[PDB]
Amino acid sequence: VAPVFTVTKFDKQGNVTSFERKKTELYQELGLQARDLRFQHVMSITVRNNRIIMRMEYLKAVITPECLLILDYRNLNLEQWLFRELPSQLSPLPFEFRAIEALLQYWINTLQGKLSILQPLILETLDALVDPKHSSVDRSKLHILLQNGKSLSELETDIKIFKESILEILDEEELLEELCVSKWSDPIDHAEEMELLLENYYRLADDLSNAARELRVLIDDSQSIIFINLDSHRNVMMRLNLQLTMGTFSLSLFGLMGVAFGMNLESSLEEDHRIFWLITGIMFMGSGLIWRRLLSFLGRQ
Amino acid sequence: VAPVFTVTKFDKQGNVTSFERKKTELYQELGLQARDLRFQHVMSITVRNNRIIMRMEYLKAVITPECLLILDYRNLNLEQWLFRELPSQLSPLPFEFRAIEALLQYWINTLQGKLSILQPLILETLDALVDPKHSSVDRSKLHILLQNGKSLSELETDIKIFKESILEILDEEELLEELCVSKWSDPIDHAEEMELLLENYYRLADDLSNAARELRVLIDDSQSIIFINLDSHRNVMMRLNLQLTMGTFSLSLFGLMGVAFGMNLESSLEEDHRIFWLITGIMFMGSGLIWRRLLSFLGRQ
Amino acid sequence: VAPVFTVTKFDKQGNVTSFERKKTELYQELGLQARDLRFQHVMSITVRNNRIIMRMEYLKAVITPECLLILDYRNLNLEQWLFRELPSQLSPLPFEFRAIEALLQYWINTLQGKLSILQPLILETLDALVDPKHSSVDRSKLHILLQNGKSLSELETDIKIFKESILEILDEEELLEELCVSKWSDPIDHAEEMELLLENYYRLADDLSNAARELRVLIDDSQSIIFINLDSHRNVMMRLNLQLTMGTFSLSLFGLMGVAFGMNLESSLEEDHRIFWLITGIMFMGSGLIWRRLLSFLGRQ
Amino acid sequence: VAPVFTVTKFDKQGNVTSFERKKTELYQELGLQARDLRFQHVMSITVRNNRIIMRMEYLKAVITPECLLILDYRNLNLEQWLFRELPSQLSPLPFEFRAIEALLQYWINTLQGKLSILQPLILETLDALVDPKHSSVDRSKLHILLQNGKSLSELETDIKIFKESILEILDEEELLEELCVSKWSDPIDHAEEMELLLENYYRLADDLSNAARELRVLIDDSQSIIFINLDSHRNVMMRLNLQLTMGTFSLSLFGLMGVAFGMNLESSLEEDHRIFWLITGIMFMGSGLIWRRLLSFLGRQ
Amino acid sequence: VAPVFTVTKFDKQGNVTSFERKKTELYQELGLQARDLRFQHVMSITVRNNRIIMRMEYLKAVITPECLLILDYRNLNLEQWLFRELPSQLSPLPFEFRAIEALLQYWINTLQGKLSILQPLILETLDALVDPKHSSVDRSKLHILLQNGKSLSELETDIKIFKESILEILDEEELLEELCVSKWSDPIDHAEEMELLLENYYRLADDLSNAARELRVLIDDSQSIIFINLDSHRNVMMRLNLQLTMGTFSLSLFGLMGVAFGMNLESSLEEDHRIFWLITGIMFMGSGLIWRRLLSFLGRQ
Ligand SMILES: [Mg+2]
Ligand SMILES: [Mg+2]
Ligand SMILES: [Mg+2]
Ligand SMILES: [Mg+2]
Ligand SMILES: [Mg+2]
Ligand SMILES: [Mg+2]
Ligand SMILES: [Mg+2]
Repeated sequence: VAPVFTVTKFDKQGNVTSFERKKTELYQELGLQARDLRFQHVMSITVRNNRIIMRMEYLKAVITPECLLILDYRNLNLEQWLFRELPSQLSPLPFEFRAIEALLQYWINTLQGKLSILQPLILETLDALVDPKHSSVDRSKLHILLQNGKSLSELETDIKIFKESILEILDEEELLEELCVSKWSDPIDHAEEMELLLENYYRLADDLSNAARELRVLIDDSQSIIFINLDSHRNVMMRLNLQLTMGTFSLSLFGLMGVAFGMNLESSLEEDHRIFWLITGIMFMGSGLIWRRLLSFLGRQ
Repeated sequence: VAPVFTVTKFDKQGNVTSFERKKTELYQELGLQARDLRFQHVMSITVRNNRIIMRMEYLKAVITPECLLILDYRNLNLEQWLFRELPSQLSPLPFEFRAIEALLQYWINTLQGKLSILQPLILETLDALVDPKHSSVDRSKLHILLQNGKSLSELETDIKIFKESILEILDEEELLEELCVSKWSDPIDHAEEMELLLENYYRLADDLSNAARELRVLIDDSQSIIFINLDSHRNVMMRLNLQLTMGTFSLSLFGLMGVAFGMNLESSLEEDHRIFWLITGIMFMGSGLIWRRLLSFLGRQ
Repeated sequence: VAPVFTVTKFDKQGNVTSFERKKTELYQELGLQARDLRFQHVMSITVRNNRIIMRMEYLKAVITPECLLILDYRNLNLEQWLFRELPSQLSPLPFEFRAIEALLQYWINTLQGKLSILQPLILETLDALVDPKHSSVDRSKLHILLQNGKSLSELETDIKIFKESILEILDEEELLEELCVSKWSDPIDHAEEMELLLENYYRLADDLSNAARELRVLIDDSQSIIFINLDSHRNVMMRLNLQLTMGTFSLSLFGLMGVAFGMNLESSLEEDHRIFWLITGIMFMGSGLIWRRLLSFLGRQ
Repeated sequence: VAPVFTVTKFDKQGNVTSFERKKTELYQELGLQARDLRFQHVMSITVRNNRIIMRMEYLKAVITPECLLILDYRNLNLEQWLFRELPSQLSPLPFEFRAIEALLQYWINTLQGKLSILQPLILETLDALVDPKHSSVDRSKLHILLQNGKSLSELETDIKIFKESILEILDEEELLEELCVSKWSDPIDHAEEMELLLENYYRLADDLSNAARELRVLIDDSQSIIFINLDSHRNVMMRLNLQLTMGTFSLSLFGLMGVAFGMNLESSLEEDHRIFWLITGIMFMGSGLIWRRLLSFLGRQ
Repeated sequence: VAPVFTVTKFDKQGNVTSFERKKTELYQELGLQARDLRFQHVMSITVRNNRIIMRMEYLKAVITPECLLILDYRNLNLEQWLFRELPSQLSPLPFEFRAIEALLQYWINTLQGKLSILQPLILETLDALVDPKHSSVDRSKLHILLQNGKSLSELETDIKIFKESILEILDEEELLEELCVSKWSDPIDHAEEMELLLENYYRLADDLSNAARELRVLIDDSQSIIFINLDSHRNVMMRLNLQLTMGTFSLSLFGLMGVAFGMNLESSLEEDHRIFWLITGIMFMGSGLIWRRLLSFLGRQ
């Protein structure tokens, strides 16, 4: 079966149509070729035969002087935007300005929503992790943080490509003149308006990129602080363990002393209890003094 | 209710007025449109119909040949600057130069104050943390450091956008000529003076950026030194624990020897005390020698 | 023996020939010199005497207006591409466009295959390592990750050089005109078509580079999370060891007490069992209380 | 009291004068204004009314066709350079070349001295720290390293601003022509000589920057090696502690066995010594075998 | 004594001479001044009075239309290159091309040799370190790695300066025309040949730089893997130590129980052996059960 395109068409007045059409018929209707309607690039804005071709991550659009076409809209939850919002926007400037503004605004709003969803989750996770009241931290939250960081990196890449394309178009004026397809087809400055639009969207994308970068550096700083806190807790607990081990060693030493003096043999000292009491007292007090002196020695270090 | 703008107006002589006006009335009074007085960008300097439009993080200003307007000044502690300092500054060069200089100086002073407040806190916190006399470090100070680093990153971003805008205006001369709205409205070089102003403020911002970068790298180096100190303390305490464990092991070994020789049974050796004394002496001295030899073995490693 | 080149030649119609020829004979047949057919650069696209010379990591090609030549194809598993696919591609545009498109498509497909092979292995390895259910991680998987990261870095370098060469050619128009060797030899716009080709391949390479960068940053984040998890497990186990050591210390203390009270001597207390039972009970309960109080003290920290 | 400038003046012949003068009198004597002699930038080279104004970190200079002036030289140990070296340098090229060369050479020599002082200290400290013969490292040396790294970062920033200013002047030719104040005031190529001077100093600064960067990367590598060494020592000592703990556990186990068999009760086995000797021998040998088997088990891991 | 230069001179035919000459005599023989033959820059290529002046790290060369001069060749093991290889290379293009090609080829070969020597040592050291079969790693190999990394950084810097100089010359055409000193002195395109030479050497240097960068990133990844392996071994050994400590604690607990029940007093239970056997059996089995239950509790965590 020959491949087909599921297209939805918007007119100047805002009227909407939807259908499916063969690629060859689409090429014949327009002045394009299969080389153009291939959509091999993640982000692209191009002009061919007075027709504008735009592609986002998943949005494919063709703009003509008298109509707009969205291709492959099925299974992408675009119905609300297509059948409820776009007609209002499209209903003195030409059609190209309105269409380009609508598409760019949609993409920018999508990116803003992504960032606004990502920010609070990361902030809450970092606030929970940095809490110095716990010697350990949860790991499910760490996995969540990793996934959200991956999503943030993808968002940063998308913003970067958006800005790159917009700036590449802005620098040259030939492309700016090309975007005015209506005047070329059927011959106030259009160039100024297009420059204003592109500059506005470029600045918005730059703001988003700065916010994402700030979030990433915050993540890194939080990771470093987490490392420091864990190391400090380790050192505290090891100090306590050493302090207890000193006492254990002293106790074992004097227990060996007592055991050796208390063998089941003859020592010529079983007829006196004063010696026994003296040994008990001296062993206990010496345990105490040795423990204290070892504590002081550790403190000296 | 229709939206309104809370505006304060400064004249050439420095006279001050304040009121609220509908956005449509503002647009009609000037030659602008709602597309311009939207304020969608964090930092922006633009020119439209011989009117300069400036926006900072929270400062919104419109400059005309004969007046200046500050918009949305309520609840921003700007009263001291507006009603005490600005009139003196505004009271032979045209009005645009004075207004632009005042606004840029205000923003630069704000950034300088932020940096001057941030620096000593971070320096004191790092000095306290780096102290090698403690095996552990406080965590409230770590949280303070994290918050101040976040603020520092935000300040760096603000300085970056400021410099970017200033340099973008400086490179082109068409924008420099545009800023001379008074001459265009009613036709010594203005371009040289504007270039001097913008270059001065750009250089000040560059100095601030360099200072912030130095502070950040200092923070990173301090973190690394903290890690090293904690690891060294860990190793010292573990060495001490191992040294004590050697003695504990030797003591336990010879205690087992004594216990085994001192069961409540018959060993055919309970009639002699010389053997008992010999066993006590040899067990103690051998404990000592084994402890010393294990210490030497550890030292060999 | 004089050096030779193992060449395979493709004609306009797609006919294929293969043989070996002396370098001097090759130079004489073309208008080149040994200075050109030296192949000292990993990636290179050049034009000499209306002949295009291209080199990839291991692919060496010479393009003329009427023929294409691939050099040193032996022992490189290029037979499938040479004798099965290329003739179909080469069978209204001139020959240079088809040849360049074929070579660039081959290289791009090779890079895409490399990346598609690398991605799932790294993802699976990282997913296995990040599993927080294990206090330790395997090391063979770490070695695999290291090798795959090295391969990824090599791939990134290759993509970078590809993009650099393509962009260097695109910026200038003299080189674009040079690539149209057929028109120069024997005098619709060729420049536009060549620009489209190069821009398409540059954009594809940029997408690949972005994907590789995302993978690398993911690797780094996974490493950090692994460090954090290991430290947390360390702290947990050390806390448990300390808790057990407290009880061991208390038990040893009261065992020393009992041993001291139970020497094989006279203590004037062997005629009463109530004292013995009291000592047993008090030593046990005090062991419990001291253990609990030390646990509470640790909890206070 | 009106502010004043402490100035020292050098003539063409090298004659020296020194005094203090009011800022207004200085402005009147020259053709400048207070806007110029403000010195708000850390590093600056500018030209105003055929007068060159230069500022370094602490050096302030004004160059005219017939004289040189150094401002605010008190309490900066500049007496040796001012009254011993500069007159010799200033005594066929015009005065501006000599003055600029002198100032730039002074600054470059200062930076070189800073770097030459910093290098050996850091190298010695790193050599001492990296010594793998110590399980721990000193902390005073770490503080010294931190301070020297801060100084190195400041030096890098200074070199960067120096290079930026020199290159900004070099790129344009209008500024190069401006620097030839003598010819403009009273109308072999001066531009070539100035370009040579600036290029020479730019190259020297670039060399210094490269050296500083190499030092910094060396510091980072040394830090990583220190971390690795500390971790290895930790692991070694923990392995030894585990080996000793195995023996302690076996000894305690068989000591419990002996104690249980040696209660102060009736066991119907006190009439035979062969059983006692057998128990002693078997407990000792089994202690040995269990210790060895646990050692082998650890080795298996 | 006046300073002198130890020079070796090559003619067009390849004839070689060597001697020492005063700097003033050298300046007089050529059309240069002491300002030129100062050699203050690590890497430099310049043209003065139809004479080319080149300096590498330690190679100093002056090229004229009719001769080449190498200065300060003593104690630099350059005899083999000077008296065995260079004459063959120098024996239709002018002399400047041959001389420049020879010098650049020498430098490139030197850099290639450095890199080829450095690579295998680092690879072997990293392969030895990454071996996961050892809980610890050697430190002499770490010192070797540090030294080789320092050398690699120096090599990268040298390659960078080489590329910077070559590209700076390539971008401008005035310098390219300047390098053709022979035509200027005594008036096929020379510019094309010089561009080809410089581009070839620039590309070779770029390849070397990419290789060095790959090596450095490999080093960093290996360091991270080493850290991970050490941490995993630490955790394993700590888990084993905890498992042994559980058993030690249980054994000590029940040993205290036995000791308390076995005091040298009256307990009204010395007339029955069944109680003694029951206590022994229950203490042993309970030791086992408590050890197993603590093991399960640890496993739960
Ligand atoms: Mg993506
Ligand atoms: Mg902000
Ligand atoms: Mg490679
Ligand atoms: Mg400074
Ligand atoms: Mg060097
Ligand atoms: Mg660590
Ligand atoms: Mg007894």
